[PDB]
Amino acid sequence: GLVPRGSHMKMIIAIVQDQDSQELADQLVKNNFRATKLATTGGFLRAGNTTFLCGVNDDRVDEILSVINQTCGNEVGGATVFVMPVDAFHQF
Amino acid sequence: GLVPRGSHMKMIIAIVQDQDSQELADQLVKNNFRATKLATTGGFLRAGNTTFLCGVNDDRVDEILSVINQTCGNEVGGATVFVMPVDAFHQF
Amino acid sequence: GLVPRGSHMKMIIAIVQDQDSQELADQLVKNNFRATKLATTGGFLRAGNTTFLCGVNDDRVDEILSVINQTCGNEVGGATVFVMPVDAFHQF
Ligand SMILES: Nc1ncnc2c1ncn2[C@@H]1O[C@@H]2COP(=O)(O)O[C@H]3[C@@H](O)[C@H](n4cnc5c(N)ncnc54)O[C@@H]3COP(=O)(O)O[C@H]2[C@H]1O
Ligand SMILES: Nc1ncnc2c1ncn2[C@@H]1O[C@@H]2COP(=O)(O)O[C@H]3[C@@H](O)[C@H](n4cnc5c(N)ncnc54)O[C@@H]3COP(=O)(O)O[C@H]2[C@H]1O
Ligand SMILES: Nc1ncnc2c1ncn2[C@@H]1O[C@@H]2COP(=O)(O)O[C@H]3[C@@H](O)[C@H](n4cnc5c(N)ncnc54)O[C@@H]3COP(=O)(O)O[C@H]2[C@H]1O
Ligand SMILES: [Ca+2]
Ligand SMILES: [Ca+2]
Ligand SMILES: [Ca+2]
Repeated sequence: GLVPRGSHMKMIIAIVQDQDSQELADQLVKNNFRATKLATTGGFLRAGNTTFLCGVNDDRVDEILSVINQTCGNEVGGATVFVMPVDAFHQF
Repeated sequence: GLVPRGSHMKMIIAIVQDQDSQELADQLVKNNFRATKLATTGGFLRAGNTTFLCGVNDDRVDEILSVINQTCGNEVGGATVFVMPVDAFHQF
Repeated sequence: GLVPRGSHMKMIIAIVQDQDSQELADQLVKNNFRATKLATTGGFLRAGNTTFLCGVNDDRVDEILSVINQTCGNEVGGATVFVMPVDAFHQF
């Protein structure tokens, strides 16, 4: 794919508050992470929030979790993050 | 992560009709499932539909499939569901 | 699930330019692929783009990558694609 032999990619799905999405996007950019943002809404409170999709090399997962924790995360705020396996990664 | 040693999380991606999204969200809440909703659109009919993202413990996958089937699912209606593996789950 | 014993599904997540989303949706339809579309936005340029979710049988992954490459993909344009494992696939 676009990944060198011997490494792996993960997919980060991070659900954060709308009021923090701006700060996270900027800090991901500063740190050379790529991201795609989704305007979403919560099942329980039924209010808008933001979901980021971040494809990242396995080697940098701790690093990106750290960024999410610093910029988002809690009485208020908070971030919910899933790390998911990726079979292949391509750019066309 | 946020998961006890010995268990695993799965990611449920459920594509349902807009007119059923309200009923599913309420029944997931009643049953202590967390969810994130995405306004989406179908590739074929090119009309709005709703996509839910639900992170759930492996032990409760049958339970949540049952909820989706009861609230959504078909001449009309219907639900399309993917169950996907999750490496880790965090809250910050 | 909805998958015959011995095969597997993959989840394709494809991020493409808005101006190409129409052409991809039509070519996926012609080729008997199902798809769900998400209006998204890029982390870096902060402009609208489109994310497709495509559940596909393992046997057809090369085929669908080929469609994405032909319709989207680059001085301009371009497509970013993740192939992800799927545990189960259901329709209700
Ligand atoms: N396992 C999971 N799978 C998929 N998406 C997830 C998820 N956990 C969280 N999300 C998303 O993160 C948002 C904030 O979750 P949080 O747990 O920090 O904060 C939650 C939580 O404190 C509480 N909450 C949610 N469901 C609850 C429940 N059944 N009982 C009591 N409190 C609940 O209300 C707040 C707002 O939740 P809301 O649904 O509106 O919005 C949630 C949801 O969109
Ligand atoms: N493998 C998959 N991967 C990713 N997303 C999936 C998917 N299967 C379904 N979805 C999503 O679920 C929606 C309803 O699918 P359903 O199969 O029940 O009902 C479908 C199906 O009955 C039919 N349909 C879709 N594609 C077809 C095709 N190539 N040939 C004949 N009928 C098709 O039109 C209805 C509307 O489909 P639409 O695309 O507008 O919207 C679809 C799509 O957004
Ligand atoms: N690993 C990944 N994980 C999750 N989503 C991904 C991703 N790679 C790309 N995407 C999505 O695809 C869109 C186009 O990416 P592309 O790499 O072809 O083209 C990129 C790339 O040429 C450049 N770019 C992005 N980040 C950069 C950075 N940190 N430094 C230099 N150039 C960057 O700006 C263009 C626009 O990127 P933008 O973020 O606005 O929008 C991106 C993003 O939404
Ligand atoms: Ca802010
Ligand atoms: Ca209804
Ligand atoms: Ca076009």
